[PDB]
Amino acid sequence: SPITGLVYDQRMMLHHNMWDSHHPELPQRISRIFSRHEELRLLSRCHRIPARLATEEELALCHSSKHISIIKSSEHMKPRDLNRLGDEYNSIFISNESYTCALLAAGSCFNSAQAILTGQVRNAVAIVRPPGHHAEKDTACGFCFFNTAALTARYAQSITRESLRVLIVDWDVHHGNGTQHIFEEDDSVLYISLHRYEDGAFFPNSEDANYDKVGLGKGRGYNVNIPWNGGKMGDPEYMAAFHHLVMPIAREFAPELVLVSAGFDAARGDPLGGFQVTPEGYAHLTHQLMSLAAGRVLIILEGGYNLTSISESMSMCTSMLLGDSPPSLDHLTPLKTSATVSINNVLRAHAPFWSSLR
Ligand SMILES: CCCCC(=O)N(CCCC)Cc1ccc(C(=O)NO)cc1
Ligand SMILES: [K+]
Ligand SMILES: [K+]
Ligand SMILES: [Zn+2]
Repeated sequence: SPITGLVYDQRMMLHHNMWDSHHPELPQRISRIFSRHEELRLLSRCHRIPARLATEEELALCHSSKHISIIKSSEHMKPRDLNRLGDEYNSIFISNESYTCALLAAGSCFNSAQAILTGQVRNAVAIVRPPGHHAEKDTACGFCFFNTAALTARYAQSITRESLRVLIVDWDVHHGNGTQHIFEEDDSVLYISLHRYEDGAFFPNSEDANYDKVGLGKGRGYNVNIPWNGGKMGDPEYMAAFHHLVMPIAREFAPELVLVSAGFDAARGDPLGGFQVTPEGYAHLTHQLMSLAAGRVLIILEGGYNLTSISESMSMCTSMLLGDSPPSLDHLTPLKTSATVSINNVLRAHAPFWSSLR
């Protein structure tokens, strides 16, 4: 009988915005998600995995010493220096606890990946903040200090073998620019992101997120960007992108571990997303991914800012991991026109690299 792991530690709530207590990357994101897991009796069904701090050596798997040093130094900064330092980055706020919280998010994911790979659990869910996928080797960005998901891929390889095949599926509504760049030349880590794009008119505002960035060097083919160019994208479009692109390429890659950069800011009612993926939609995406890697799937919270939407949606993913039957989902609504164009563009760009694409 498969076991699902869950990691959550309330200390990650201590990271906060000292100048706008209502900033959407709120401490209560993770406490609300946790409370919903309790209310729905999902937590009791999971094997509880402890949180830990990542070490500086583990952060060096993906991040420069200079970047680690500056964020580490924030732990001891006065408020005015914390405000100045955060303003040096694109969309970062920093408190004295931010470094420790970012370490806890990553270490929680390391312990979860270790639990999966050593067979203590089949799959796992990590209710963590601050998020990770915008963080670059050398810089913080977009509410993210260290790239939790990228680090976890490298940590996984470190405790198994260097060539362990890791799939990172990033379904946060924004492009994980950091994850793409860290693995852009790497054919051991397949990065697939779906994201609102709008010709660069959506954070992180760069053409790096377009469908024609397919990877570099021996990494060519191992970066798959599925960019959306409309709005009100929802279950039909995400289901179709998984059917035509994500699952065929993932099967051809044959990952041994699946990490999900699981932002829930493509969910209904999110001012930072504008999309309408339903909890049932997220369930179906999770369940499709469980078909890979002998079920070795780790779900990692990234963004997502409507407290009710992220709590319902992430709980539905945990329900899928636990083996519950996927809910009824509509399969008949026609796609938005732009979404057919996006999927077609990615298929044409990735035809050279993935023989099973049609
Ligand atoms: C101000 C420009 C319009 C909004 C914007 O671009 N912002 C918001 C700044 C504060 C809300 C930066 C941002 C947005 C989303 C994420 C995220 O959710 N990533 O996964 C990260 C960073
Ligand atoms: K994404
Ligand atoms: K890659
Ligand atoms: Zn996001």
